[PDB]
Amino acid sequence: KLEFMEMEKEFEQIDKSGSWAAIYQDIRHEASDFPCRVAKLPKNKNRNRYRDVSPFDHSRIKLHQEDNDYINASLIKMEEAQRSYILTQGPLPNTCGHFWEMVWEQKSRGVVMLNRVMEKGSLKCAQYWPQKEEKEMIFEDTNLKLTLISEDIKSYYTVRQLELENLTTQETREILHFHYTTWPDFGVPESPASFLNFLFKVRESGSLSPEHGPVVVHCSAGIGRSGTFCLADTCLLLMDKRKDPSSVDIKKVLLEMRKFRMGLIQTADQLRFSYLAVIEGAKFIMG
Ligand SMILES: O=P(O)(O)c1cccc(-c2ccc(C[C@@](Cc3ccc(C(F)(F)P(=O)(O)O)cc3)(c3ccccc3)n3nnc4ccccc43)cc2)c1
Ligand SMILES: [Cl-]
Repeated sequence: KLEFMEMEKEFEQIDKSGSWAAIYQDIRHEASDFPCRVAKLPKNKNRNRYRDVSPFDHSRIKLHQEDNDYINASLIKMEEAQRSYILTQGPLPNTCGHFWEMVWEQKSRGVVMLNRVMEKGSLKCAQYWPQKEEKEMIFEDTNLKLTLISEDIKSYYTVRQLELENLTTQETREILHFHYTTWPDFGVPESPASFLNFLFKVRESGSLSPEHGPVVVHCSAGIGRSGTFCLADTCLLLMDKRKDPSSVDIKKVLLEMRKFRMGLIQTADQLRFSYLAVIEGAKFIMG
């Protein structure tokens, strides 16, 4: 089955004819448009990192808390691939509590962070997890306690073991934190290999299994890097479940995803990268 020699030549083709921008732009202007009335209510202003990025009302995550149920987060549900993800923004100083509250209510087992607390000057994200085992964090508002249990730092990413405790029901759960540290805003990963490696680590940890709630994925705004990550994972699942990998149309898959959250994948290059990553990854799995 040198059927991959076709996908790869197809890639070199698009690459050759410099058609990536066209393909990407076409997707942008075909993407779904849905209302985001809740995100725009005056009371939720300070809960949004960015003015022009909001969760659609139909797929937004609702906090089971009584007061205000809003958080800038979206549930992406892929039927065929049979995987779900929650994409959200880098927590704000006033929303770290809400963030971990969502992780608890949705029963997530993993958190995937693709940005850095500080990016190109000025911290583009709050330090929502403990950096020192001995300095756990307590979130007054949502009444949760979080403790760093251990962490394995590597060259382009860090894996952390955390303990999240609901101080009301006195229950505790182990949350795995996968932080990819070398992915610039509006840029691509250091390399396809690093990316796939980080992704396989997330997969084998079982954090993506249907046993748990959906994995929480975020970057700064929760659309560029987060969209690339999920698009790649989902497309890899489809190439394995389809009797014919070539049948996977990444353009359609992204559009499908864009029905749940606006602007997933922010540059023609990220789209290209996700393609490269999917082919390399498939070749590896089907070995
Ligand atoms: O207007 P539409 O409806 O056609 C539409 C549809 C979909 C997306 C957008 C849409 C797409 C991009 C933006 C850029 C952004 C937020 C944003 C930040 C990082 C990332 C990221 F990619 F790096 P990450 O990886 O973290 O996701 C993605 C988005 C912004 C850009 C640069 C710096 C600060 C803010 N921003 N938000 N509000 C703004 C007001 C004035 C100027 C810039 C603004 C806005 C809307 C617009
Ligand atoms: Cl867009």
